[PDB]
Amino acid sequence: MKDPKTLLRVSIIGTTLVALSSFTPVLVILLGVVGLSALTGYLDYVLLPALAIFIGLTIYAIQRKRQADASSTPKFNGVKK
Repeated sequence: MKDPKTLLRVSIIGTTLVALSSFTPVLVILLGVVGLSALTGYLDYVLLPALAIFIGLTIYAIQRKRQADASSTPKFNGVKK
């Protein structure tokens, strides 16, 4: 009887935004790595640490692909804060 239509609507709206802000931030790490490489001059590796990212990210979609229906985090899985 509560009919939490708009109540549930706020999660998708706020819940859709995490992934948007959480997907771009990776690109920043590479430049910093390169920046830090100036110190250790290991920027040569970059190609390798990037393999980890492609392996890590490509895998991540798939986890979201099965959950894609779920979209938001499972109701059972949550924290106090």
